Amino acid sequence: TKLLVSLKVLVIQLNPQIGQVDQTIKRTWSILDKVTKSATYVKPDIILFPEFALTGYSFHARKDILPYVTKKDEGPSFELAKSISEKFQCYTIIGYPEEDDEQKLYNSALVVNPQGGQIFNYRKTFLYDTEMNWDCEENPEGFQTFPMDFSKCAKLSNEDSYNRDVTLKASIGICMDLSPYKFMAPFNHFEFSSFCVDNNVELILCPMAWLNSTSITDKQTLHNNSLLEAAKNKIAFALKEQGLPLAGSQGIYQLKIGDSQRTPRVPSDDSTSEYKDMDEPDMSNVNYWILRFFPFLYFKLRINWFKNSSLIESILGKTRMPLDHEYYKDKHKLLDSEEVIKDTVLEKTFLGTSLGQPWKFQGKNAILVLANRCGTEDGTTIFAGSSGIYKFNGKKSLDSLNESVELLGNLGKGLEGAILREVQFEVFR
Repeated sequence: TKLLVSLKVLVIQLNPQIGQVDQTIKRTWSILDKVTKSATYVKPDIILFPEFALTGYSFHARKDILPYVTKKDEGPSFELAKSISEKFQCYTIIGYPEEDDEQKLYNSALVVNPQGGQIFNYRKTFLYDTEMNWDCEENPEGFQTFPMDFSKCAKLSNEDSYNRDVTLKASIGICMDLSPYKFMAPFNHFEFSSFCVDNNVELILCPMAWLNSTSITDKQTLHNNSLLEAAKNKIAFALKEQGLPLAGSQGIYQLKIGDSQRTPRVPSDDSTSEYKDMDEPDMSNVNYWILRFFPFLYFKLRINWFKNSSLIESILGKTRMPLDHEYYKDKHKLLDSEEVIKDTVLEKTFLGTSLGQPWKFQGKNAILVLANRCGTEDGTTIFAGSSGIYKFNGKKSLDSLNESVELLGNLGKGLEGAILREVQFEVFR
């Protein structure tokens, strides 16, 4: 029934800029070379890249992004992922701009197996403001799940070596997917992480292009020629004081290969959002990210929610996706009916509580992998970097101080690089 798993996870962090695709690919191979020659190197089972890993992110018009979109099985991103997976006998996931046969555009992440074949293609479900510039499409399928077959990565309790295979249940969420829909939905919906708990996902993968707080996100301040020129000054000063060009760091690689140094548990304040110390993570965003996975976190007040049955209506009333989403446009889908209660309903959760248990994830394990880009674009937007690997142990605050999540390691906020962690956990079969 119980099956211990050992998994080796490699995350790549990049600073891509528009019109530098070949230079970005070359720096990638440069990083991978330094990983192999590391003192404590081990062959990874899986490798994760950020959102739009090779192309840059801030496209202003459809005509600007068109020179870089590709098919899911064609182009520089696919060929790079194919070359990498065949060389390491591993899974590789990379974010890229996609075009289909009907000339429609998506923000996507493709999956390539250890045999060099593309087994999956996920499309972004919750869109960001920038996507509207080139008329990006929402995923018609909403959030999705897929299996991943790992070889010789598991063992029984009394066994001594990992000589057993294991198929894990995985899911990909891209950047905005972790946020409330359109920044208008209720915060406590936790759409993506709820989906992951409901469907019993064991491995969560998140390519990202997530912003540091000092970024300029104001409609009034970005459209006024006088306000914007004055607004950029702060950002321009922030990077000059770090001894970096406005576009941020490139070609100087931070490596954390095989070490077991874990990220310190720290609360958020008015200092943790500052763009300083490029080799250290943005702990404001790290705390925020953990918060968006609330259903996986231990919370004392759940027992009161369960005993008082104050969430039954929410659990039963909750739909699979937001009603105005692409999901229902072309989908299509109660205590009063004569229909019976299906297994699906008993798997449903809200705020981590199900109909049968106060905390559904209690006693389970799951691994979270975030690959976020670094650097800067347009002199207005600062990406937060800080890629990392996390473990939800499911044992008995709303940040990194919560010991039901383990912070296995993070990269810094401002440097390109890579981190490898050998992750141990357990599943039930």
